[PDB]
This record gives sequence, C-alpha cells and structure tokens, in this order.
Amino acid sequence: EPCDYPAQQLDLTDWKVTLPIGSSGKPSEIEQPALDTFATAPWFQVNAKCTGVQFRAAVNGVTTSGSGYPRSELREMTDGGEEKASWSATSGTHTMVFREAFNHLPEVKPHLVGAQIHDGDDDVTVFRLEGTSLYITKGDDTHHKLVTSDYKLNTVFEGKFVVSGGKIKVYYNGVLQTTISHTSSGNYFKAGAYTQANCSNSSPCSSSNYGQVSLYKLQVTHS
Repeated sequence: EPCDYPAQQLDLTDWKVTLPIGSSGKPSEIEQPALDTFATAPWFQVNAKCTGVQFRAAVNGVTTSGSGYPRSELREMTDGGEEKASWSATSGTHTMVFREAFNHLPEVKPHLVGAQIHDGDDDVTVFRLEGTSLYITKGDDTHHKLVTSDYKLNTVFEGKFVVSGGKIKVYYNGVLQTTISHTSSGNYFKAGAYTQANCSNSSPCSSSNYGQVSLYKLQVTHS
C-alpha cells in the first residue's frame, strides 16, 4: 500500500510478533498468515511517515505471568512463518542485518533492547540502549561492549549479527564491535522494542511511559 500494515514495509513472512497487550500475564502474539494484515496502534504499526515499522512497549505493558519486561518484538520463524526458527552456532552461517532507530525511552531506567540473538535458555547478545549509551551485550553482562556513548534518539543505524564457527560477530554501521564465543544451538533472532523497565522500577505506571524502536530494514539469511 504500503502504509497500512507493518507487513507492507518489511518481509514478515518468517516472523511472528509478541505484543505488550493481552490478558493478564499472557502477551498476545500474532502469527502468519494473519500477521500479513495485522496492525495495532501504537504498539505495532507502520510509522506515520510510512517508511518503517513502529514498535512500542510501555512500562505497564503485559508481560509473561505478570512479572518481567514488556515488548512489541518480532521472533524469528521459518518455513513460511509456520514454525519457530532454531539454528546452530557451530554449523552454517546465520546472518541478520537490520536498520533501526531508538525513538523513545522509559523514565527513570531509560533502558531498551532493539535486536537480539536468543537461544533455548536466554538472551545471548543484544543491542541495548541506556540513555545515550548503546551497548552490545554478552549474556548477563549488559555493558559487554560500548558501541557509543553518543547515540542520539531517532538516528538510524545498521546492525548485523553473523554467526558461524562457534563465534558471533556483531557489527554497527559496518564496523566490527565484538566477537563472542558461542557454541550452543537452538538460536534465533529477534528485533523490535523490548523495554527494560516496568512499574516496579519506572514511574509513572502509564502507557505514556515507554520505549519505542522503528525498524526500517530486516533481513535474515542462513546457509
């Protein structure tokens, strides 16, 4: 159209989306083929400028069980988006190239995750913004590698994860930021707005207190 559905801005065929709305402790998820014509403002919609996808998750958003952090985020799928993606870090070459911008941060604890590699146990490495400091994490180390302490909101950057030979190479605007040793399988990509704050550590407890990310390009390949 291509301004009516996020699926018109990015190829969401091999993805599903998890939202910050839903019943108590049960974040709603939308899978293909319904995802092809799905939108829910302001959490998951084409942005006003019709150039990308807006992902927003407020601190009072619905979270698993009721405890945890809210998100409006894509989860990698495969086979026409029919099943969950799961790949090896020691076999094959797995790449995700994305272009995004962090647009808004929650109050008090201005932390927001915009892309990640996750496995069967937890997050492996993610692009995490804290204020104006953008980091590439490593497991529980939220400050593994500082990309820049001068990240300006709404600035589009290109991130890339390349996994092969038991190593994860992470790039920011074409420059290698860090290489992380990782040999477990069951990995998958994610991209969107995963707000690292809830009503227990951020006030006010309102939908107007949120993290937001805009995704302009999203490409995943496996060989």
